[PDB]
Amino acid sequence: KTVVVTTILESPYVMMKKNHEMLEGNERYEGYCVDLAAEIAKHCGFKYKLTIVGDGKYGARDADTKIWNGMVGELVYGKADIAIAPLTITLVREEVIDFSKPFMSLGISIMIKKGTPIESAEDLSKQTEIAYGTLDSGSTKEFFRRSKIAVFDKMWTYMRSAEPSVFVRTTAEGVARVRKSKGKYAYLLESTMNEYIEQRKPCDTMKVGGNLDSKGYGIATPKGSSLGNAVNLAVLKLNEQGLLDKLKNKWWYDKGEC
Amino acid sequence: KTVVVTTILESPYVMMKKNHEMLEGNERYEGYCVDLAAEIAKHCGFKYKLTIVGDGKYGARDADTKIWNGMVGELVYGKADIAIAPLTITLVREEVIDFSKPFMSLGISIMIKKGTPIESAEDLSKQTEIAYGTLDSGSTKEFFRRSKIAVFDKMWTYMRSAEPSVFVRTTAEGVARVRKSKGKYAYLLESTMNEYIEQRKPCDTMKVGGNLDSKGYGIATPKGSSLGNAVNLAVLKLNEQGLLDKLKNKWWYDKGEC
Ligand SMILES: N#Cc1cc2c(cc1[N+](=O)[O-])=NC(=O)C(=O)N=2
Ligand SMILES: N#Cc1cc2c(cc1[N+](=O)[O-])=NC(=O)C(=O)N=2
Repeated sequence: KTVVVTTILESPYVMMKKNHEMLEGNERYEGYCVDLAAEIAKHCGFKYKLTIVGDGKYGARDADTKIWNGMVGELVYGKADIAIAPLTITLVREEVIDFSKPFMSLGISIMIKKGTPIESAEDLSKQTEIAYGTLDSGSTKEFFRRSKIAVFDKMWTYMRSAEPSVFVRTTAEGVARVRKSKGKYAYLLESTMNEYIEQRKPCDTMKVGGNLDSKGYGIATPKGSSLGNAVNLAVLKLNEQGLLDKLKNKWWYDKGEC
Repeated sequence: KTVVVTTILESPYVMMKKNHEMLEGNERYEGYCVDLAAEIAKHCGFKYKLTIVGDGKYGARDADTKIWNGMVGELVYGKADIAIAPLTITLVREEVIDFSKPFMSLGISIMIKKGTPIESAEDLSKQTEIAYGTLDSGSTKEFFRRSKIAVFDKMWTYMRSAEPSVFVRTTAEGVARVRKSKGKYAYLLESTMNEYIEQRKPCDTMKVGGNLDSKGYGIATPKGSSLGNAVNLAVLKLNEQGLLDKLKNKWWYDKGEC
């Protein structure tokens, strides 16, 4: 059977090709996860159809309705067979779906406009002159919200109550706020996206300091799926062959503009 | 049943207490993995006995007998229920045992004696004045053996023919060779051990360059074990509570000597 692959439009993982209107099927897409999907399918020996997740989300469970959204939702309600995307391995997601070993490692990091006198999450917590925030929804905001660590707790206390508001609705908006605030706004996001934007024009952004936590992106399958075991081994095979580092280098640095 | 935990004497994961001769059972030992073992057992709700692996090895399929040695061997042949140690997640081990998601992320780094005019792997590859090698077996040597990357291919071509020999049989031997060779020997090893030794007296070593690859240590159980699922969730939970980072900070930097 043709395996249904759910994925998300996030650069440079899955992007629409220049002339995607002319093309059909899996040819419409390109990127890290498009290249990874091809390798995973070749190792496990299956045909696959790429599909973009309906609501354009990763996967979170609502506190009211209890309904899963995003790609996690698409796996648990049987709308897709496998999730090949930068989907963060988390406790609450691992309870409902299975993750492969991480194909990429990452952390929460600090994005600054070049020239900003900040280097550390400690620095940001000790001042206010430079504003800092996260995305208005999802993983990074939840990290600071639930953190019991002193310094991240002090940063959440500030961000809860900052005037003007410091949260942004999209990544693009967070990046634009950093670029246009003349070094007075710092943006907290996934280290992988931070280092990608650092390679985009007009090269005015910079990743600084060490990561605040340690996470991994994994490929997701449903509980008891017949693909889980082979997919897990494929990821390790591809890591030891050096293809995951070669794949990252291609989409982050070879196609880099800085 | 009392869960049999296999582990290895490797600092600072498992170490003999100053007066272990007086103490019995699990009280003889201390370290990162000792503390982690207590946390995993508390979350999963089992009693446990810490046992040091008889042959003092991590685990590899013997060349002649094809029999697994070390901690991997103790899980595969039914001697142990769980391995709590810095056991590198690799394809060949994953084919015979089950791994939790990584509790620690790391890679290959460079150890130099302070003073050595080396800052990266590229610097190393451009010269033949200062010798450099790896452990005589395991993941670090394999990476260089397989690598298609020009710089690492050039480093392997040098290493595999170097005179005198640049490979060492133990970590203690590699570390000692750096300390006794007066800036003429650099040692390639796992980043975690590198940064541990940097905090050890007499404080004459330094970690330089970014990581050359990336891998992880996992908690391991036998295939189809009922303990695997809960242990995996435990590791993720402890990472999200910030405990794995506090344990890292405790044994590396809080107890540091430099
Ligand atoms: N890249 C990336 C990202 C990957 C993400 C993400 C946010 C971002 N991001 O916008 O930076 N949130 C998630 O909950 C997730 O599973 N994976
Ligand atoms: N720490 C550590 C280490 C952990 C290791 C290791 C070597 C080292 N080392 O001494 O550098 N070899 C392995 O095969 C392994 O599974 N885990």
